[PDB]
Amino acid sequence: MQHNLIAFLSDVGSADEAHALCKGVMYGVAPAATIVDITHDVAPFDVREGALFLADVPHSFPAHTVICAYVYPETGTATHTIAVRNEKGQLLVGPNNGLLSFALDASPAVECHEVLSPDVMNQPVTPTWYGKDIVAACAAHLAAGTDLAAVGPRIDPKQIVRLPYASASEVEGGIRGEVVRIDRAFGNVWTNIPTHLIGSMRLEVKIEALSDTVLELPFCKTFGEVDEGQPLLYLNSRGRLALGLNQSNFIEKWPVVPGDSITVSP
Amino acid sequence: MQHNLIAFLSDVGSADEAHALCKGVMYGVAPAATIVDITHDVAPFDVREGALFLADVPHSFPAHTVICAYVYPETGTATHTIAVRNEKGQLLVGPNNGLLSFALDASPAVECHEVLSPDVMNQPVTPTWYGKDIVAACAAHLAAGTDLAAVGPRIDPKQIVRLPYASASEVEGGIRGEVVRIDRAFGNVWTNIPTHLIGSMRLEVKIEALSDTVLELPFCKTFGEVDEGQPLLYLNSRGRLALGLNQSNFIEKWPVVPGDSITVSP
Amino acid sequence: MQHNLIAFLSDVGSADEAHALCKGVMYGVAPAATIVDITHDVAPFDVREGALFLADVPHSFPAHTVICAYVYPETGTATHTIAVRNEKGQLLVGPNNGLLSFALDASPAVECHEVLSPDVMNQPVTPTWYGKDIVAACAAHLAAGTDLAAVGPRIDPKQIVRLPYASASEVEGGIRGEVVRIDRAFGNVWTNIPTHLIGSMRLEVKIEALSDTVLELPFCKTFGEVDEGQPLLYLNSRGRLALGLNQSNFIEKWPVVPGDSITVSP
Ligand SMILES: Nc1ncnc2c1ncn2[C@@H]1O[C@H](CCl)[C@@H](O)[C@H]1O
Ligand SMILES: Nc1ncnc2c1ncn2[C@@H]1O[C@H](CCl)[C@@H](O)[C@H]1O
Ligand SMILES: Nc1ncnc2c1ncn2[C@@H]1O[C@H](CCl)[C@@H](O)[C@H]1O
Ligand code: MET
Ligand code: MET
Ligand code: MET
Repeated sequence: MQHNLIAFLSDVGSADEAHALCKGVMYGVAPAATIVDITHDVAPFDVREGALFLADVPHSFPAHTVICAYVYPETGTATHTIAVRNEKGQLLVGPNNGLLSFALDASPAVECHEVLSPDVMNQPVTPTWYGKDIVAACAAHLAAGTDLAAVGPRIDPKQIVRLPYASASEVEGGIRGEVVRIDRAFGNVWTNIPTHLIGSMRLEVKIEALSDTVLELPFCKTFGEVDEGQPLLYLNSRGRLALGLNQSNFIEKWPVVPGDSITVSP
Repeated sequence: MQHNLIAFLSDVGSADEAHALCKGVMYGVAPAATIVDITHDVAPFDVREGALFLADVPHSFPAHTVICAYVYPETGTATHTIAVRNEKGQLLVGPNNGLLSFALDASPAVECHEVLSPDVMNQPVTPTWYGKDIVAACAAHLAAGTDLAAVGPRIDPKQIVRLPYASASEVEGGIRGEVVRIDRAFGNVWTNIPTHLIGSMRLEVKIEALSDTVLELPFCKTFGEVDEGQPLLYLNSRGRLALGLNQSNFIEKWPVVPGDSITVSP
Repeated sequence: MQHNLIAFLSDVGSADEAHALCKGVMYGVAPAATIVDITHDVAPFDVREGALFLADVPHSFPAHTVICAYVYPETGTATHTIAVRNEKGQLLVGPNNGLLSFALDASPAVECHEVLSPDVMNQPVTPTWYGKDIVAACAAHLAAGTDLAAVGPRIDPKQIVRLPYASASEVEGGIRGEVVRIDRAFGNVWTNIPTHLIGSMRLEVKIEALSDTVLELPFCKTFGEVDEGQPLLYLNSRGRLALGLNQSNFIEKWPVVPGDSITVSP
């Protein structure tokens, strides 16, 4: 099945030609394809950050999409590239190192194969750039309509490496969660606390590390509901609880990092 | 009318997936469309900077263009999104907060509507991301050929919020103007002084704040007319007067900011 | 001959609209064209860096590609823009200041013309932006199928300015070379030492400036062959010798710059 829309993510940056050579390879194999960047500014080697960036990609993108993604410090070793068809019908290609975990939570694997066949690769294969020669090349082949079965042998979806993600839970108070990611352009803090856990309960937010700092925060539908510069709690596009300042940068005011505990209570 | 070329600007950056999810929504509604980024690195919340970046966009881009732009700290409140047809025939979609002001100076609004109809939106609409769910979604619908009248009710062009812009004027000497923007890649300074005001009159340039600094500058057609490192005055692509150093960075040598007065005389 | 794929490089950055106005001009002249960025974050005025970024572009990109590239501090002077057909069949447009040197090493010029004819330019031509009004505009015309002979007069390939590049040589030991570029996203160091010179000979690497620092390094096929954080020598995608740390940044650990000598011996 043709998938004329390739969505492309990596940790190689857009500041040099590296990412564009990959596209060069892709347009060569799939001249009908539209290539769109997700981002290339995933922090180096950071599989987790890459995986978070891919989470909402299945839902935002149409079914004829190939998600092409690589953050691959394991390039040129035993850790293989995989190719996947999800429940939506989209195709996904990347290293089997956890990168596709959160994309697959959004729309599970129906079929998966290890990418092993040289006919879907860019020959010769450079040991230090599987991203281009295997991931990108295979992604374009699948876009052009190559059968998923031709890429290599079938594997069970549990052979796909998954990244552990902490779930928010009820304590007495009391909801305990953590900082998942930071919306870097604005400095809004994203937690793992979903809509339904807070639905129960101005609220009290404790950020213990550091430094046992408590804030009394209003819950708003949007930023403009508090005065300029003032803090707020809101639910984001993903149904997760978030912290921000109206027209300012929250983490510059409260240097929280991913992993940090967030407790919210009446 | 089909407008297969969507030109896309925001303040969300390109360092994460946010801007690409918007494109995901757009390719879904308009699979025939070509999406090209203007830039996503408008400083956060900075409507003015966004508006300057859009100025030359009507003229540089063909008539079948939809200009899709959002810098929207007012997302999820009473400040609506608007959709506009200009005199060139282009379509423009963005928040009614001043963002489209300078694009509209270049090619005025012929027709404008508030974007209110749910059928041109991405349901459900997230209060904190009108950019994606209203601005991007509506832009794609108009690209695909949706009638502008279906987006919501007509409004008068004066109901479109405009940003004030200072005009350069003749004093005795003597031309008084100000710093509009900085060409950040190179550090060239852009003023609001047009070709015709200086046509009259090496020249003398005073930058009063700060610190009453006077420079004797040659007027050149281009950078290579003075020695490497030396300062010059020239007219830019926009017919505005500019200050630069040949193969160096002017603002790193003279820390001027937008708003600062520039006086030029014989 | 139609060349529907335009690959675009400059030093104007992607942080503002400048690069996108160029694309605006290109889609206008060539509505069938696909425009893909190589990168716009070439350091300002740095022709050499631009030229290195273009090296692998002929080989990575299909034959129907127009390579459109400008780093042009000589804009609006006697240094002309050139247009070139290479041995692969690709077309290249840029300033005659050395920028196309390394792209042309990969696939030599078969035909070259100075770009002089106003009918392949964007009128009126702004002296300070040949990038947009000549380079971009001509690139789109050639993409759309304009004959290369219509752009201006033919010239001999030796009238194309070439940048000098240092070759690695055998000494006694002993191979002497230098730092060519830094893989900035990761901090891997690229040398000019090819596969065949080291084929002869853990190895000893001396980086004399600075500060006569010697390292005993293993030669590996890829990063994961040494422990996390440890240094390695490997051959890259280009058949050049490279230095890196496994999942870390080499130049942050050893502040080498392009030009620096690298000596490798048993
Ligand atoms: N010095 C280094 N150590 C470990 N991994 C590295 C590396 N340089 C690049 N990569 C990794 O090579 C991949 C291309 Cl296949 C990129 O995604 C990047 O993660
Ligand atoms: N903490 C914050 N305060 C005010 N506005 C914010 C914000 N975070 C994002 N936006 C705004 O949300 C818009 C998407 Cl609709 C973006 O353009 C951005 O301007
Ligand atoms: N202050 C300055 N001095 C010398 N060259 C400059 C400059 N500002 C922009 N350019 C040069 O103008 C070109 C567009 Cl034609 C860009 O590629 C850039 O290299
Ligand atoms: C260091 S990863 C693979 C090397 C490739 N040449 C690149 O530019 O990233
Ligand atoms: C903070 S603005 C709207 C939120 C959206 N999730 C984003 O990535 O920007
Ligand atoms: C300074 S180079 C040519 C000027 C052009 N206006 C630009 O944005 O770069």
